[PDB]
Amino acid sequence: SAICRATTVEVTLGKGTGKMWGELCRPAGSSPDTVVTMVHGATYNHNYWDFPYQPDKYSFRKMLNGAGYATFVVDRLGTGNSTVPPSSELNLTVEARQMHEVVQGLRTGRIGGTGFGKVVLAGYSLGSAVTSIEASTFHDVDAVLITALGHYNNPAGTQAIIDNGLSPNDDPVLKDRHHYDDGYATTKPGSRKHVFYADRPMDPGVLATDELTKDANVFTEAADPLVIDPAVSRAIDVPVMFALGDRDPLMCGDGYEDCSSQAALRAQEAPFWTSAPSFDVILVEDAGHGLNLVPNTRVYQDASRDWLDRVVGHGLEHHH
Repeated sequence: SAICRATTVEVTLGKGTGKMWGELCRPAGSSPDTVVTMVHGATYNHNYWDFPYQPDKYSFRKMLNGAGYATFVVDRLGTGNSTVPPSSELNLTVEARQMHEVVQGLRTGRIGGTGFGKVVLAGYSLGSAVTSIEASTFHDVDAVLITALGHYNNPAGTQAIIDNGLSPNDDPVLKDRHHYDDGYATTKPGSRKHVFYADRPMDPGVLATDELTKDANVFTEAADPLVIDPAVSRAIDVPVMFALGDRDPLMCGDGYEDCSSQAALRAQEAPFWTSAPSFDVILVEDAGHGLNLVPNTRVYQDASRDWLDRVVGHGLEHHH
């Protein structure tokens, strides 16, 4: 049971700045040299990476602390407790530069006081695109965790989200937070089960908690050619882990992302990660888009932890 402090970070936004909310946690009675920064995907916020239902099972953040890593989870601008600007001011490039400012903040100690020797950047859905752009542009991270985002997507899956899209102003969870402009969307109540989790077995408590902790996105970001541009990923020169669910409705399918086997998936993605000194791949069985939220999520947590231990470590070991 971990020691945590929330803050806001001033971050570049258009001509001026905006506020990004984040939470820094350390394991209790320790001070790690590695911090893992986690970037959520579209229609999520920080809750995805620190899930408040059965956290000993579903909280990735908590698992990391328990493994001796420091963690920093953020609400992206437009979401959560962060600034909600006009949507025209937000795009992936802008958001990547904001993450770059968070990474620097963590390295220098401006965020969290201690300063961190190693910084791992972890992403999910379009969070992974932000993560990739950041690492590709600024080269100031020691490793990169890419989840739920491949270079081929399933257009029918994409289109299915759009069919279940709606303004946060007509959504019961988000109605009363802000008057959102026309560039914001979220998902229809009850739809996430299908369009994200592919109706695969999940705890009802998880589905409900996910629906209650959902959020808005700036939807034009999904159409940004940078999401799948090979120039972004091929330029990344630190260790990469790539994780994907074998029932992921947004990626997987005949002629799209190859979820037939872990090896086949690696073979298909490898050409896109040519500067990476290592490229690890995990294909999670019976899992849709949300890897943190599935019943067999521990397999994925364990593989991620093992990878971190192998490739950066946490700064508390005595090992060789």
